[PDB]
Amino acid sequence: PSQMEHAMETMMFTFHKFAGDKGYLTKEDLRVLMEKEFPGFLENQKDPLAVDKIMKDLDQCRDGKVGFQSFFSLIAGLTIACNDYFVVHMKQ
Amino acid sequence: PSQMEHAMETMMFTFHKFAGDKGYLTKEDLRVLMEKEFPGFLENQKDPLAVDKIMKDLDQCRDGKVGFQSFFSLIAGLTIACNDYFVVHMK
Amino acid sequence: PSQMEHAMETMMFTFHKFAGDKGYLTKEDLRVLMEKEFPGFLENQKDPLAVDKIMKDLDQCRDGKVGFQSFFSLIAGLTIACNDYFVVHMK
Amino acid sequence: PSQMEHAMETMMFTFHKFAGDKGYLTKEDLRVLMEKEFPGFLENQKDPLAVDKIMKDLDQCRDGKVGFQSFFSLIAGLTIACNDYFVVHMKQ
Amino acid sequence: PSQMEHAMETMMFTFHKFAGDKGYLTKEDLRVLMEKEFPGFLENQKDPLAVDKIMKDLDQCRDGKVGFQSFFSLIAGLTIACNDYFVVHMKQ
Amino acid sequence: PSQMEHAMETMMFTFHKFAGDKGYLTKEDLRVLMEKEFPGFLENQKDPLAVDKIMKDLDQCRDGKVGFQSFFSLIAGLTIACNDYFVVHMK
Amino acid sequence: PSQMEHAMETMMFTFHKFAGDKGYLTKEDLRVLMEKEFPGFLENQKDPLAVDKIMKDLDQCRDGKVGFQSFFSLIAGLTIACNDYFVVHMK
Amino acid sequence: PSQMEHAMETMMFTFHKFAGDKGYLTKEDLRVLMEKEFPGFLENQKDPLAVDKIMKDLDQCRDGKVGFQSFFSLIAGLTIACNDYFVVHMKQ
Repeated sequence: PSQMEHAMETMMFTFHKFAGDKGYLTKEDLRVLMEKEFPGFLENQKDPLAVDKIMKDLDQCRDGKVGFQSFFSLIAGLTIACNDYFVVHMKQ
Repeated sequence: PSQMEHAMETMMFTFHKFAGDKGYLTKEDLRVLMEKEFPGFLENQKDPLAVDKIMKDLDQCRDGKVGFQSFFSLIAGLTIACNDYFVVHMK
Repeated sequence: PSQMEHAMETMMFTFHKFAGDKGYLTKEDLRVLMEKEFPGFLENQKDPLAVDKIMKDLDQCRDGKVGFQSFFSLIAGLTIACNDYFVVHMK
Repeated sequence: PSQMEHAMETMMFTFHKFAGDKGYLTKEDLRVLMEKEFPGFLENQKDPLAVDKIMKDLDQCRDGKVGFQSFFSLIAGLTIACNDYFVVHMKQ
Repeated sequence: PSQMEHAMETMMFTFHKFAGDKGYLTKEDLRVLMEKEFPGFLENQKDPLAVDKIMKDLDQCRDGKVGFQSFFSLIAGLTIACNDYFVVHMKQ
Repeated sequence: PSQMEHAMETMMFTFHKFAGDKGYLTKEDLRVLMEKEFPGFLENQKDPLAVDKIMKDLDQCRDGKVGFQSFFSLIAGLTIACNDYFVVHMK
Repeated sequence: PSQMEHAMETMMFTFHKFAGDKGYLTKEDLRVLMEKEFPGFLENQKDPLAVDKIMKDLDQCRDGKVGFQSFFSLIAGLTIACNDYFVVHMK
Repeated sequence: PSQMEHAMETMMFTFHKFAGDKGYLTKEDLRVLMEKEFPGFLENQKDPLAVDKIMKDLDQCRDGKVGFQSFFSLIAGLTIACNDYFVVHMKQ
C-alpha cells in the first residue's frame, strides 16, 4: 500500500511474468521484456544490438541466465539516468 | 508508455517529494520517507537508531546528504529482499 | 470497560483467529499472522527464512506448535521496540 | 493499521498518557492507571493492597519507577490469564 | 584459548560426554552427571530426591529430555549461588 | 572436586578479575573483558558500538553497573550459540 | 620489500592454503578457513548456519565455488569493521 | 594471532602510521605511503603520475581525503592483480 510498495511490487511481478516458473530471464525473455516494458529506452537509443549489449553486461556468470538482482541493476541504471535527465530539466 | 517506466518514475518522484527543492535527503528526510513509505520498517527494529547505521552506509562523503543514486541502493536492497521472500514462500 | 482491556482482547482474538479450533499456531500460521498483522515485517528482512529463526526461539518443546504465552513474547518484543523508537524520535 | 498495530499503539499511548514527560510510572501513576484501565482486574481481586503488591513485583530496581518494559510484564500476565479463562470457557 | 573459552568448552564437552549421540540427558544421565560432576552440591544438600527435584524443574516440556539450554540453567543457578557464597566470604 | 565445578569457578574468578574490589563491571570493564576473553568478538562486528547494545540489555536499572547474574546471561548466550554451532557441524 | 606487500601475500597464501590445487573454496573450505583464521567468529554467532548466508553473498554464480576476488570482499568487510572499532575505542 | 589477524593488523597500523591523528591520507601522505610500502608496484608501472592517478581514483568525494575504506580498495586492487599473476605462474 504505500506508493513505493506498489512500485516495488510492480517490478517484482513484471520480472516474474516474463521469467515464468524457471525464475530467470534468457536473452529472448529479456528481449521481449524490453520491447514491452522499456519502449522509451528502446526508441531513444537506436543500436540494432542494444539488447545484445545489455545481456552481455548483465550475464556476469556467462550462463545466459538473468536473475532478479542482475535485472535490478538494469532498472537502477535506467532509473538514475532518468533522474539525471529530470533534474537537468528543472528550470524556467 | 509502460508499467515498468511508471514504477521507475514513482521512485524518482518519491525521492524528490521528501528531498524538496534542495534535491537531497538529510537523515530526517530519510527517516520520514521510511516511516511513510515503509510503515513499520524502522519502528519494529531492535535498534531504535537503525536509521543512523543506514545513513552511514549511504552517506559516503559524510556530509549528511543523501543523493538519488544512494537512495536507489536502499530501495534495491529492500526490493531484492522482498523478491527473495516471495520466491521462497509465494511459489 | 477499558481501552487497555479492549487492546488486550484484540491480541487474544488475533491469536485464535490464526490458531483456529486447534488452539495453537504452526510455523505457517505464524508466518501468515505476520504477513497480515505486521505487513512488511518478514518481507523486508535480509533473511527470507527469518520466520524459522523466530519459530525456533518460540517453540521450546520443538513440537512445531506455538501457544499463546510464546506468541505473547513475540508481541512484547515488537511493542517494546516500537516504544523505544517512539521515545527516541517522537518526543 | 492492522488490528494488532492499533492494539500495540493503544498500549503505548496509554502508558505515555499516565507517565507524562518523565516517561515512567510512580506507584501513584500506577494506581491511577489501574483504576482507570484495569477495572475488570480491580473489581475481581479484592485485596485492599493489590496495587501495592503489583508495584513491589514490578519495581525490580527498587527505585519506585515503572518503565515500559516492566509495565509490559503486567499486561502480559493479565492477558495470558485472560486467555486461560477464555479457553476454559470454550464449551457447549 | 582464553580462560573463559576453555571453561565454556569444558561445559560443552561435559554435557556431550554424558549425553552421547542422542544429545540430550535422561533423568539417569542427569543422575550420573551430577554424582560425577557436582559432588560439592550433592554433599551439601542432603535430600534423597535432589536429582528428582532438579529433573522436574529442568524438564519444562515434560518429555524426560534435558537439552543443553535447560542444562545451562542448572549451571547458571549453581554458579550464581557459588558467587553469592564467595562474595559473602570476602572479609577480615 | 570436578571439571564442571572448576569451570564454574573460572567464570566466577573471571568476573571478579575485571570487576576488581568494586564487585561490578562498568561498560569499559565489560569491553575489556570481551577483548581479552573473547578475542575478535567485538572487533569483527559491523557495529563498533555493539558493546553499548550489550550493556543496554544487561543493565536493567540503567545505573551503568553489571553484576554477576547479568554477566552470566551474556556467557549463557555465547555458550549456547557455540553449542548450537558444534552440534550442527562437529557431529 | 615491504610490510604491506608481505601482508598482502599472507592473504593470498592463506586463500590457496585452504583452496588447495583446485584454486577455489567450497563452503566447507570457507568454514574451516574461518574456524582457523578467525577463531570464534562463526562459533559465537546466534545463527549456526551463518556461513551459508556468507556463502550466498559470495557465490554470485551459485556454483558453490568461492574465488579469490570474492574471498577478498569478506576480508575487506572484516578489516574495515576492525578498523572502525579501533578508531572509536583505541584512540 | 592467526596469520590473517596479523596481516589485517599490519594494514590497519600501516594506514594509521601514515595518516597520523587526523586519520585520513592527503595526496602527499599517499605518496609517502606508496614509496615506502608499495615499491614493487612503483618500480613496475613507470608513469611519473601514478600516485596522481590513484588519488583521483580514490578521492570519490573530491575532498582530498583518503579514508581507510577507500584505501582498502587500493589494497584490494593490488592484491587481486598480485594473485592473478601468482596463479598464471603455477606451471612446470
